[PDB]
Amino acid sequence: MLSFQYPDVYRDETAIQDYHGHKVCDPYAWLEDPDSEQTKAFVEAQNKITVPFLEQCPIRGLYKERMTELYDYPKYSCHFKKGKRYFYFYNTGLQNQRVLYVQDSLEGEARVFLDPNILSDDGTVALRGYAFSEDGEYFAYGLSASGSDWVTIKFMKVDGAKELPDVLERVKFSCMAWTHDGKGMFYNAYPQQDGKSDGTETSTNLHQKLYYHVLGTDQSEDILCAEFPDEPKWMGGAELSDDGRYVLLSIREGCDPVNRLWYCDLQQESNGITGILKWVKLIDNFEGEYDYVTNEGTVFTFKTNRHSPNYRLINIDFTDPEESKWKVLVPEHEKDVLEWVACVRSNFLVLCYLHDVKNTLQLHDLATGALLKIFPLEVGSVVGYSGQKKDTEIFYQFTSFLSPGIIYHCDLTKEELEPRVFREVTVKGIDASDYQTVQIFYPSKDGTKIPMFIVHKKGIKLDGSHPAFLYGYGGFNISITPNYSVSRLIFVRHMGGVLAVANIRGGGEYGETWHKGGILANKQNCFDDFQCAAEYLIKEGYTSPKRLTINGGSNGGLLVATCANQRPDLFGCVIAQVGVMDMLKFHKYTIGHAWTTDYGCSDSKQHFEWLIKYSPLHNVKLPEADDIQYPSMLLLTADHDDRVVPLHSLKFIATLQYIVGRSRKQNNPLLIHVDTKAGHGAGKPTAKVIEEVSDMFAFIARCLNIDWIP
Ligand SMILES: *C(=N)[C@@H]1CCCN1C(=O)[C@@H]1CCCN1C(=O)CCCc1ccccc1
Repeated sequence: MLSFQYPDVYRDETAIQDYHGHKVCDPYAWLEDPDSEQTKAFVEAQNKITVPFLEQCPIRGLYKERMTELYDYPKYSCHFKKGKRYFYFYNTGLQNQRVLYVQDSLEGEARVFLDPNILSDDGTVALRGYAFSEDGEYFAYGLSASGSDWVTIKFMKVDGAKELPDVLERVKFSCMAWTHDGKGMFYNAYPQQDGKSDGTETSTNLHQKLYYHVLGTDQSEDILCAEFPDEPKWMGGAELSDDGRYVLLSIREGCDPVNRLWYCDLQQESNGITGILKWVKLIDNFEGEYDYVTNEGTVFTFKTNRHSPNYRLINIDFTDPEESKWKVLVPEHEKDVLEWVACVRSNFLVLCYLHDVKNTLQLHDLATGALLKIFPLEVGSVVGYSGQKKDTEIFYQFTSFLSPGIIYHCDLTKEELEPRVFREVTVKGIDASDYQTVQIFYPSKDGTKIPMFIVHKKGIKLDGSHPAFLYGYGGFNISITPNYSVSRLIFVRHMGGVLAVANIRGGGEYGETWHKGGILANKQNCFDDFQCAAEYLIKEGYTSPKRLTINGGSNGGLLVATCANQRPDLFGCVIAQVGVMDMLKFHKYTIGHAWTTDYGCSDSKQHFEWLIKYSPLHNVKLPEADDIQYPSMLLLTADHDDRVVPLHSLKFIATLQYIVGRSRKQNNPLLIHVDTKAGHGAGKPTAKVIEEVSDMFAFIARCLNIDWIP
């Protein structure tokens, strides 16, 4: 099949680094520089063979057409109320960016409030974060260009939707928190740095600061409120307590679910916000997470993992703050993860649990923690919620594998709490009842039972004959829960595919013990789990190695690239999106230093020994057996991915093409596509989202020779 030749790519054989006595060659180190003519020529040469490979088979156009048609349905988010007005996001179906609407009442005529689509032709300027003032009369919103994590914060007066002059630059990984006096807003910014700050640079992000911006002034007048010059990795995010009296500062270092918690009683400020605040260091270590729910006077309710891997609710009274004095308000469940908690209608708590990777939602009494009400749900996920302390109603959104889902509304002023369907839209073309979702638990190599969701047409024979698409992540305490995907359902209905999602270790599905079972020394458990999932699918007759595709993104990109090196015989096709591929150097770039809490760092001899064993970049190797080759591989990245710098994929693909691509037994393609005006994925315009899934499933169809099923 292979009609093209791989590009010439220079190998710098002098690029040799010593890691604790282990010599490491890095002959594509030069691809780390995004601005060189050499790297630009590399990207161009690579896209030049990938694109015509992707678009040769009629199948791309059929998939694209079907994706365009089926994805074109109305998409609503959760209403939420702010001051006198209700807001929601809505996309008519195929707008690049969803639009923010406003109404003066739940029944009232809605109008456009913020439409990002007018800010660019190609929809590559996207909303990233926002915060209303406490009275709902002012509005701050972050804009990101071309997919970058970099943000510019702008402001509007809600009444009349008037643009204000205030502009905040150098915002990244930022809180947005207005003081209740409506005077201004906390946010984070990074000091100036040499070179570019647009998403194409690789420079490490250090010394994040906390500022306060007084509305109606220039950024240069902003007050510095917290900084950690002795700890360049610390990140301090601010929020105001529900009563406006306290600034709560959550300090993070890395990606672990832990934080310091300092507070500032604003009323104790000598003269308002004029400099570094009088922080009281309530929790001054990184031993646990303390996520503010609400407070009453000095009694502060937090969701925590302190002594509770599945999370619980505690009350810490600032006037009596020793741990031995804390009250357990809602104790830890023996198995179920308490995902998030909100306070609504003064004295209700809304708790969301994860029970075997499905959400439940319950109402509890603030005073006692006692359960008052269960909101019934089908099997799936809660993905949107609104209802704050002063609100007297909630909205929440249910989604699953087979339906776009339902937005519920509940008037909490009623004696009987009847949640009612607020929005529900059907996707005609996909009849949910032709398909089934099953959950099974398969043993991993050490015997640990791993959950897996399988979605497939009803009535199929388990004869190994179906193409399968297996998804995984396995990291960072992230739970992979049911979500609605038109793109994956087209693979099912129109490509005859079986979809599967493996809840491997590293995620949050079973609390912190599940997270710890897939990080640091034990990162190999993630790859073992995911390999064992593929083997389950094969052994039970859902698919066969030659028809199996694996997919994951970012940390999941690492997952699938590692599995390709480790078990090339198990997979027919591998699509790795925005993957971390150089595990020896990831910490050097942008925000990579934050991931060491899951991965370790190559500066440590112990950690190096874990990393070198699975680093995708450092484990590309011809399979020993003559009858075994590497799967077809597609790496997807983009030139403004400042989350996972695209050098990871560039170096990885250069290595694959040289070590494996040049062998005579390698007939499967090893390709990269680097998109432009795009980044990690957040805020990607519909047009690109459609191009992307069309590329992926066309790659799959062509490598596995799957006919379209009309
Ligand atoms: C992808 N999956 C990429 C590469 C590995 C980790 N990662 C992430 O995006 C990572 C997973 C959870 C969030 N995250 C970040 O890198 C967030 C960056 C900002 C941040 C915020 C709070 C604390 C530390 C860092």
